[PDB]
Amino acid sequence: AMLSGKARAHTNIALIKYWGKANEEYILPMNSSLSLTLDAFYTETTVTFDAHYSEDVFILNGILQNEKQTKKVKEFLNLVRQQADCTWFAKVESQNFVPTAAGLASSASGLAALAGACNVALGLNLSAKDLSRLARRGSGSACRSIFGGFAQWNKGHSDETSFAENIPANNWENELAMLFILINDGEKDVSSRDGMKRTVETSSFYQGWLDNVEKDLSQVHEAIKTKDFPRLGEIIEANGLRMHGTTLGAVPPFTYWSPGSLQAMALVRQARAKGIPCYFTMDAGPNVKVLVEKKNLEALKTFLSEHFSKEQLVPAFAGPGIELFET
Amino acid sequence: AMLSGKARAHTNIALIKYWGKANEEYILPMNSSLSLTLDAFYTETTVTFDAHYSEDVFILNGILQNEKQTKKVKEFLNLVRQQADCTWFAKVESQNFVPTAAGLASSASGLAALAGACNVALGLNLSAKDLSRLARRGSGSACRSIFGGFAQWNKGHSDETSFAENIPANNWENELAMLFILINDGEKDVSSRDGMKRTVETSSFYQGWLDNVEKDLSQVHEAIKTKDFPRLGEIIEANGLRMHGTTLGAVPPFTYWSPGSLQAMALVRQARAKGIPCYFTMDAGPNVKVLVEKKNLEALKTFLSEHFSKEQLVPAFAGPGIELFET
Ligand SMILES: Nc1ncnc2c1ncn2[C@@H]1O[C@H](COP(=O)(O)OP(=O)(O)O)[C@@H](O)[C@H]1O
Ligand SMILES: Nc1ncnc2c1ncn2[C@@H]1O[C@H](COP(=O)(O)OP(=O)(O)O)[C@@H](O)[C@H]1O
Ligand SMILES: C[C@@](O)(CCOP(=O)(O)OP(=O)(O)O)CC(=O)O
Ligand SMILES: C[C@@](O)(CCOP(=O)(O)OP(=O)(O)O)CC(=O)O
Ligand SMILES: [Co+2]
Ligand SMILES: [Co+2]
Ligand SMILES: [Co+2]
Ligand SMILES: [Co+2]
Repeated sequence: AMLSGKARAHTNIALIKYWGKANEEYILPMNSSLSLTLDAFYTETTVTFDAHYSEDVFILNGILQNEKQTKKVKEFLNLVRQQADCTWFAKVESQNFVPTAAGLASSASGLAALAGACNVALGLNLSAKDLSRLARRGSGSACRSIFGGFAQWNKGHSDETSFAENIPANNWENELAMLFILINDGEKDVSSRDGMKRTVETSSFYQGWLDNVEKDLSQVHEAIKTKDFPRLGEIIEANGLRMHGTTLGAVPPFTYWSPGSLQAMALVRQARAKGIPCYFTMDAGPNVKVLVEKKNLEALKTFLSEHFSKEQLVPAFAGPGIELFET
Repeated sequence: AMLSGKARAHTNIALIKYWGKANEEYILPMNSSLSLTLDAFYTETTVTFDAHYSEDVFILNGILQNEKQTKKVKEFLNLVRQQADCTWFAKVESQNFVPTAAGLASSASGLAALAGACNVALGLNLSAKDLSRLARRGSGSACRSIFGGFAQWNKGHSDETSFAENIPANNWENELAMLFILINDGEKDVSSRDGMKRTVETSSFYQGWLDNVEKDLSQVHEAIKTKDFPRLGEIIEANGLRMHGTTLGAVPPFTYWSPGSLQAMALVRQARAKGIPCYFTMDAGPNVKVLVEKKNLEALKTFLSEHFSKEQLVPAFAGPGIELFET
């Protein structure tokens, strides 16, 4: 009386940010978002549901996770057990090939992989669309890691209509790269979930964010259709700066940036000034991601090595959607 | 046929920020502001109007200023010459005891001192209120350096009704201190005037700024009446963060912060956590000012010496209003 399943999902980095939930229970977002799934960082997860288990168990990077660290996995397991009428405790064994809780989207790859493993184990036979909807319930960004390359999370207006899909770009995504500047791989002070809730509920800047996101998304789409790299980069750099601006208007205000974040951002502007087209974005933490055409990646890593070590510059290319495995 | 005059004015640091002009020609602000005039940084300026001069001359720190560097002094001289019907060129000799164009309010002390020197030389016999109105025409923050201690610039609605005045605080200002952390005394990339104009005209966050400034000012006034230091510090720290947030929503966005700015801000929060009540604010540049009660100033300088040198921690106390000199 045992059901098991496995999946691999890659991280994604948001080009147009998701920031703030319209519905906290179902993770319905205030705005639509768009990301690039990457090849460098991924999560591998197996789940086992077994009548003989006596409690839910979460093992991450070979390390048993404590009650606080398991609360959310347990929330996702409860949700999927209701969606199957399954009453069995589960064992979740996951390995993050990506720093955890550091602004490098380990919740995207991690909850996507768990959703996929659960889909397999409980024989749910979900379409990609419906697997995206389930992953959304664990972490918003995870619903986009179901797909490769460019993916859009349509905010919709209900559990049924909020989900992601691939954005065809006539192969453009394979002509691009993202260079991670690792300022700090440690666990961050304010979680993505808590930070965006504080922003929604208290930031005087949040309406400004909302009033600009759809225009940014439209221009990202026009840029894709024309493979206009400077236009893409200007939109996404400003979109990320606008998102981080919102936390300075929260009550109390806060920032995800660290000193090295600003150093890296300024350096990206120097690189542009000195003839390397590239644009930075930051998800919810201190690390800096630099969008750059593949042909300029080595140029950029060398430029940036003047201030960061080899261990701090990690390149990445477009990556695949989720991979399921019956075991 | 020569008229001469001299004045000394001290810098001020805004606790509630002025950010954005409702009228660029007359420097009427979008919101009222409140500052503390300080004893550590000041400007000394002499002006001479003489029928024999052949052009306006501006000498700053013993160095002749070029055309670009004199444009604004020339605008202030033209304005004051119209207000006297004087047709004579002038020589302005000024010494800044304060880094220039670095976010340490050298335009406040400098244009205040020039306004005072011109008042003297042309025998204008201005009330403090009217001298504040004239200094306002050279630099907004300068209209507050006419007064000592706490001073408020009332935005008014016309050249006649926009001016500053002292805020009585039952001696509280003499129980306080401000510690400057000098991250970079160099000349800053974006001027205060250009930065705030870009913000007014393009920032999606500017309305949020406007919608909160009057509430901040009110609470600063209640805190003064009760000498409530924690309440003052929380208001002013959030007000400064909100002001800097507005530039991340500008088009294109920008920041005045440098890496050391964030380091210093984080350290101030550590100091609070470890039992030293103190609060940071930043005017338009990378340097960080820390409001602190006098009794905790040495504690704080020692705490901060773990990461900054002696040359980077400059203390300051409340300072006087403008001093005029007939020569
Ligand atoms: N492999 C995983 N399986 C389950 N939950 C995970 C996994 N990796 C990360 N998480 C969850 O994601 C949280 C981090 O979420 P978030 O604050 O969005 O950070 P990040 O920047 O890593 O995406 C972790 O503390 C944990 O709750
Ligand atoms: N002593 C002075 N006399 C005249 N103008 C001055 C003086 N000191 C500074 N200024 C003017 O102020 C400008 C800096 O203004 P601002 O951008 O507000 O910088 P700050 O942070 O120093 O106040 C200088 O470039 C110059 O135009
Ligand atoms: C700024 C972002 O990186 C925030 C991602 O937040 P999460 O997707 O981690 O949050 P939850 O829905 O609470 O799990 C932008 C993005 O990934 O779209
Ligand atoms: C953020 C501030 O430091 C900006 C001061 O700007 P200025 O008074 O230098 O600007 P102008 O009116 O253009 O001369 C806040 C303040 O001093 O009130
Ligand atoms: Co996340
Ligand atoms: Co993200
Ligand atoms: Co100034
Ligand atoms: Co100022």
